[PDB]
Amino acid sequence: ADLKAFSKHIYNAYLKNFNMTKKKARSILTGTAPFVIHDIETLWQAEKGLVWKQLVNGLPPYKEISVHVFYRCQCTTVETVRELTEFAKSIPSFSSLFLNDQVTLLKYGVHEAIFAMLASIVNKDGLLVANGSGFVTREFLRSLRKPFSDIIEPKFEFAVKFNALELDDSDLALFIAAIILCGDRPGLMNVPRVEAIQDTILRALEFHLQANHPDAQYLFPKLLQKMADLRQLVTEHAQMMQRIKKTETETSLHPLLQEIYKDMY
Ligand SMILES: CC(C)N(Cc1ccccc1OCCCCCC(=O)O)C(=O)c1ccc(-c2ccccc2)cc1
Ligand SMILES: CCCCCCCO[C@@H]1O[C@H](CO)[C@@H](O)[C@H](O)[C@H]1O
Ligand SMILES: [K+]
Repeated sequence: ADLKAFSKHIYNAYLKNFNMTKKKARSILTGTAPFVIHDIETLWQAEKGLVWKQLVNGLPPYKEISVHVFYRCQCTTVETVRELTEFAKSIPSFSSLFLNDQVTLLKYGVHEAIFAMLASIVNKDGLLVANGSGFVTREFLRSLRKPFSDIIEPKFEFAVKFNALELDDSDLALFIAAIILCGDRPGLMNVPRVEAIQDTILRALEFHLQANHPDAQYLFPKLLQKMADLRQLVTEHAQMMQRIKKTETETSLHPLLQEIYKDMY
């Protein structure tokens, strides 16, 4: 396996399938400036004035700001699952797995990948929304009522720390691939094949980081630990979502996410 060619293929698949990259996000977040959403009035103005991928008339009828924000979060989550599915399938070895193992890997991997990619659009003060045309403040998200504020803040804590590693998109492409191709997922049929693919991706990641981050201390083992950390982040996330299902019975949960969280514990 030619690791340079492998890494380049997975980088190109990443650029092909994720419109918002860390490079683009950073060029916005550091200077057409985003519209800042920090309260009800600015959220309303942003719904009227910004271009959103999911049109608002498709979301459930507005009841309160915290639930509307949750629905916008769900929208973006589902859209990123679509992109991650196409990204994964752009990897030949992955598409060679039977479709049931592909689904198992995505089921248990997409939220780990999502929360790693989130750092790309985050800084300590907020995150980009609406394809970079809006910026929602972290203090506004903290202001939402429980339990919605509580499901947001841990992701910021993880993301700010993750951004201290200063990965670029070419690194992230391999890191995300390694998260999806994980031999540890429950119910996987061809564990040895998945473990073998994962191992090739990890070898490509170390090779790539050597070339791309020649001065970095311990970056490869630091990223292996981040993979473990993301497992814990998603465990806690799923536990919170299952609680929302029990205590917020009026709040809609997208059926795809329902399927994803079925049988998690
Ligand atoms: C996909 C990433 C992760 N998110 C969501 C997100 C970011 C950080 C922390 C938590 C988040 O979502 C937690 C709940 C997810 C439930 C879906 C589920 O997993 O079941 C986003 O990119 C995002 C999208 C839209 C907004 C938004 C907020 C106010 C007004 C307009 C838009 C904010 C964020
Ligand atoms: C779009 C990629 C992400 C797919 C995530 C959803 C996977 O859900 C699972 O789908 C299977 C049917 O395939 C069922 O057998 C399982 O009960 C269910 O848990
Ligand atoms: K940051």
